[PDB]
Amino acid sequence: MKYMITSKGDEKSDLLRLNMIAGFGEYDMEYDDVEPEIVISIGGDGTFLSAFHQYEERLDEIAFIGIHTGHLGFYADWRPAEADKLVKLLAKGEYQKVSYPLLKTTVKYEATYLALNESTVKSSGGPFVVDVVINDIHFERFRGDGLCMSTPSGTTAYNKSLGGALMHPSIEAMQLTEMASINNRVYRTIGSPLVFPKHHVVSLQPVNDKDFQISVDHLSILHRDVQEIRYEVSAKKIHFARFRSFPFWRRVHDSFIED
Amino acid sequence: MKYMITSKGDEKSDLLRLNMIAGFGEYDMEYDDVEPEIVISIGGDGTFLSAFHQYEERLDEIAFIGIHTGHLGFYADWRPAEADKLVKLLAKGEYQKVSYPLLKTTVKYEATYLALNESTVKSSGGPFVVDVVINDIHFERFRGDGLCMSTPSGTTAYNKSLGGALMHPSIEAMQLTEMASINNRVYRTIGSPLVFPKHHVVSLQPVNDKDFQISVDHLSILHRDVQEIRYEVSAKKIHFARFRSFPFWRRVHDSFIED
Amino acid sequence: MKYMITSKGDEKSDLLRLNMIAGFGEYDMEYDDVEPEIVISIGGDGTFLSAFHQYEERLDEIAFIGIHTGHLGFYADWRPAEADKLVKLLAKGEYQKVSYPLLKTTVKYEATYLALNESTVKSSGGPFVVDVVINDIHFERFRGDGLCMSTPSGTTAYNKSLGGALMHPSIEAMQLTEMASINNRVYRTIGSPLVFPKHHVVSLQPVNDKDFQISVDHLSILHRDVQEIRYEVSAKKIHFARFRSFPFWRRVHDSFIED
Amino acid sequence: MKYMITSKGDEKSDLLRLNMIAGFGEYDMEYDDVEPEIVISIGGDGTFLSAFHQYEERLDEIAFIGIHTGHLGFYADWRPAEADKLVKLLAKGEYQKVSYPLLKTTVKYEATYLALNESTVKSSGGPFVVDVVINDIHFERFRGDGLCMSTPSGTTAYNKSLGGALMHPSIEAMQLTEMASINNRVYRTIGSPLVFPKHHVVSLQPVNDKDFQISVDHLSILHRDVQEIRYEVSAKKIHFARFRSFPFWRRVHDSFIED
Ligand SMILES: CN(CC#Cc1nc2c(N)ncnc2n1[C@@H]1O[C@H](CO)[C@@H](O)[C@H]1O)C[C@H]1O[C@@H](n2cnc3c(N)ncnc32)[C@H](O)[C@@H]1O
Ligand SMILES: CN(CC#Cc1nc2c(N)ncnc2n1[C@@H]1O[C@H](CO)[C@@H](O)[C@H]1O)C[C@H]1O[C@@H](n2cnc3c(N)ncnc32)[C@H](O)[C@@H]1O
Ligand SMILES: CN(CC#Cc1nc2c(N)ncnc2n1[C@@H]1O[C@H](CO)[C@@H](O)[C@H]1O)C[C@H]1O[C@@H](n2cnc3c(N)ncnc32)[C@H](O)[C@@H]1O
Ligand SMILES: CN(CC#Cc1nc2c(N)ncnc2n1[C@@H]1O[C@H](CO)[C@@H](O)[C@H]1O)C[C@H]1O[C@@H](n2cnc3c(N)ncnc32)[C@H](O)[C@@H]1O
Repeated sequence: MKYMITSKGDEKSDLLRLNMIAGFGEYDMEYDDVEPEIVISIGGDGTFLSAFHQYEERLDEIAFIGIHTGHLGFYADWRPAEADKLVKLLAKGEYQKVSYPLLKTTVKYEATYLALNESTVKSSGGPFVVDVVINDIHFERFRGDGLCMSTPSGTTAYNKSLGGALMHPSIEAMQLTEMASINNRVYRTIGSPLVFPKHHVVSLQPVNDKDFQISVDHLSILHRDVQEIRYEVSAKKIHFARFRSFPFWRRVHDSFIED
Repeated sequence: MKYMITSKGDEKSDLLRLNMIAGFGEYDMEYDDVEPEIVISIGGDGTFLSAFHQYEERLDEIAFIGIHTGHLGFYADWRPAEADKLVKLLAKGEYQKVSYPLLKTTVKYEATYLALNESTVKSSGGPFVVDVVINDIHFERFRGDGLCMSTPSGTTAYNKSLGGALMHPSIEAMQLTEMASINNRVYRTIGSPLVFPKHHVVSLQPVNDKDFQISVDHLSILHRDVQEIRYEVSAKKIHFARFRSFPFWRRVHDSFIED
Repeated sequence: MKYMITSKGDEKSDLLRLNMIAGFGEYDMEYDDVEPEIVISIGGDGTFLSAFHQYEERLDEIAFIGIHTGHLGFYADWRPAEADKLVKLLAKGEYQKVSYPLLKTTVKYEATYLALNESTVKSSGGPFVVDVVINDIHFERFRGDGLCMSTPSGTTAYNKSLGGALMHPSIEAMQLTEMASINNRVYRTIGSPLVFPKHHVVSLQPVNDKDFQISVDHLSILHRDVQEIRYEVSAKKIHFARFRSFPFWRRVHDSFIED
Repeated sequence: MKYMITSKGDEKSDLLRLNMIAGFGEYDMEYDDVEPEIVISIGGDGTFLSAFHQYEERLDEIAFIGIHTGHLGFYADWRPAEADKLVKLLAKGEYQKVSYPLLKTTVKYEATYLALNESTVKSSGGPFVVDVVINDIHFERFRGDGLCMSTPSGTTAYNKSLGGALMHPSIEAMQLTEMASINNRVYRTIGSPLVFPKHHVVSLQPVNDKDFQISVDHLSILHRDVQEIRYEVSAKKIHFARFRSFPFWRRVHDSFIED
């Protein structure tokens, strides 16, 4: 079927990509990087994140597969030595598809973004102060370095370093964590991470400065004259092609405990 | 309809209970503490926790209501001055019912328990060492003070003090948090809180000592010759009688930010 | 004696400053903002921080006094209504002097800085990776948002929001805290805050990118072609003019617990 | 000189102890476990902790040496294969002595205790509530699982698992850390670890229940009718016999980062 392969760009990944293309030539597989039905990422989690955003407008028609030649490879569930077995199983097809929830970010002044890991907000230089509104209800005034809204699969990423909880991706939710919040007699935040279900809307509203540095996964953009930053669980989902059992908690164990 | 009222036992609660019973006498409401359809708790969260466990074998036939004369009152959404308005609205009925997930705890040597807040495990004196098995997969060996498995509505309770995240109760899940885990070159745990969906089973298995102090909400029991402690989201749910809008996040805001 | 008064610049502080100058005119007090022996700061902790850096080259000849018209005022131990009593006590003199330790920061490419609160390091855009060398011994490779080295009196400031401990200022030391460190199977940091005594030298050395954003208290400067960032307890100390008992732990209690 | 050797009691330690005694027989070294000038501990940190408390009334006349046959061995700076080299260097003598600060705990109803790692307080069953008084000044009312007061060398032990900072042992100080404190609209603690210098006195005073479980390093004792628990840096110090350079931060690196 229609497929494409992205590469980290280094020697090991560029070479591995060519061998898989040569192997796919022995089957009824057409290379097409415009409308691929299967996107193969060869590299690290950053490479996989690039492949996702490269095709984030055809997520309902694409199944992703990660091969890690990098260092950690959380979204990758294939080693380079297993590449030929992956080519054959992919050709036969009839695999299983697994879907992870995604995060929608809306910035009004309006631009929308889609995240696989998380979306964070910081100030453009001065102090960061925003009012946190949950479902039109004012919840807190946050003063600190910033805030991080994570997907379930993103909870093992930036969310984890901020003290957030690790969520199983079958839970359609988003998690808000704090970055170095000020808490004294005058300033007060919840402190704890917050896990929101589907259809809950978290809105960040400026207090004084209206310029923020907003990141969505890898890319980070300076936004000016911001009136509102809106977070919610996206209706879109990323789809993985799973050819064997690799449970999320074993993936967590192998990445943080021992492998 | 059939109802009963439990009281913290102090003067303000005992007196308030009598006035509500007298007010219910003016309607078609029968007092029955054997098969009540509505259980009213007058006191704090501990009193409400006692009322829940007093009727934990008729949860599918009971709607709970909390009136706080105590200090914090997280499960209570009524002030004592609103008691007469609650009597009338309760008599007319046709309110809305809201369900929160519960935690099932199984201790094999077999006894099962039901928690509204959380269930924790500690050692009976010596060091606490357990293997954490998730869905038959060994995830980690925990060494520390203990572990805490919380319900969604329990995340604002002991779970919060342990650094856990606050979850909305519409999310059918349980959250495992650590108590002072040892982490060095030799010993290693995930550190982060873990949020598990329905049908996931977390099993604690002893390494040396087999005696543990197991708590379920308020009650704490010493268990001997323990072979396994099993956690999972219960199939049973607690039902609340809601007569107005009191969102969970506003309940959180009023309890931790300001009220 | 020779004195000067700095002001937050708002109406309440500008007016209060003029009244104190008028009151000092009734004594043998000469206003001199070139070589003052007593520097009075009227405003918040940011105003006091500005006054300190304005005279950081005459710290051995200056005693500082803080009057808070702002919001929190941690370095201030005088309310505006007590200003006239402060003028009289200051004129009579013979007060007690109290010294807090300071932090020295050296940036080699060489520039040195002096901090009253803390000095932090972040990346200039890309990922932040530095080797942490303690007394010429390689301790760890840090990957994350950045690092924060705090003075004792600065431990209640940025250091506190990063999970650091609060130290009494009689302890000549500095405290290093982490900002969102990456910790997995591959990357590993100590996690815990580190408290270093006098004459211990903490050195940050770049791994790839050599451009860092270095902050010293309020000011934040972009440094290019950095070869080393060096932290150590300074030999210089800030001196306060104390006219009554205001213990550090009561100052902490009033700022975070209740006042 | 006069010496004694304590052993973990297992086969490897019991055998290693006999070989060192046989080696010491070739020098002018007299075995004496009543008034030893040098105490050698063969085992883990628990064995070393037992040796310290076994001779805590002759600390000014004893230098300690740790040999680790156990798992981690933080207070040990000798491997079993280096035992013969240790015997020779010990016989020649003229080594360097290094002193670490200790913690004094006073329990009034009066009994005093000496700690090398830490002293902790928990409740005897019910909820733990104590008023924290610092230098006769009421600082906070603590509600939670308990409190932990650590020595400098103990900061890498229980103190570390509670989020406390790691302090260099040249700093004569003690560090108080919290165990799962309750913090809401009504209950409030500092949250942060507190580092106290010499001559500062931290006093815990009961609010309702007067029975506490008090631990000093390994031993844990139930105390009844407690009126006050008093913490302060002890005037006594533990002395180590150091035969080479093993800096504290390298000891920390080897125990937590990699070795
Ligand atoms: C460019 N990065 C690609 C990625 C990823 C990644 N995704 C996961 C994941 N889902 N689960 C587990 N590990 C993951 N990694 C792994 O992140 C580690 C370093 O990035 C590598 O080990 C990846 O293998 C962007 C990511 O940088 C993260 N980040 C940004 N600052 C961070 C910070 N201070 N602390 C923690 N994360 C941070 C942030 O999540 C951002 O999206
Ligand atoms: C007897 N207690 C009744 C309750 C409750 C309660 N439930 C909630 C909730 N769901 N959300 C928000 N607050 C809650 N409280 C509020 O807990 C506070 C003190 O107990 C009061 O302010 C209650 O009002 C049992 C509970 O003690 C808790 N606990 C046990 N040690 C705890 C600890 N070290 N730290 C934190 N919690 C602890 C534990 O949860 C146990 O179930
Ligand atoms: C411009 N600021 C002036 C100051 C100060 C100050 N010093 C103390 C202190 N010693 N003890 C107790 N409170 C203090 N404040 C109080 O800080 C609060 C907000 O700044 C106000 O309530 C001050 O009253 C610079 C300071 O911003 C701090 N900062 C920068 N980001 C921070 C962050 N994310 N989290 C926490 N602190 C941060 C950082 O320390 C920096 O030096
Ligand atoms: C019986 N123990 C002997 C000791 C020690 C020890 N001392 C240090 C040290 N100074 N620095 C670094 N590691 C150390 N260990 C190492 O502690 C680890 C396990 O005990 C082993 O790896 C030791 O090698 C008593 C100690 O148990 C500790 N403890 C009690 N519960 C604890 C907890 N939940 N979390 C953390 N510590 C705890 C507590 O400190 C108590 O004194």
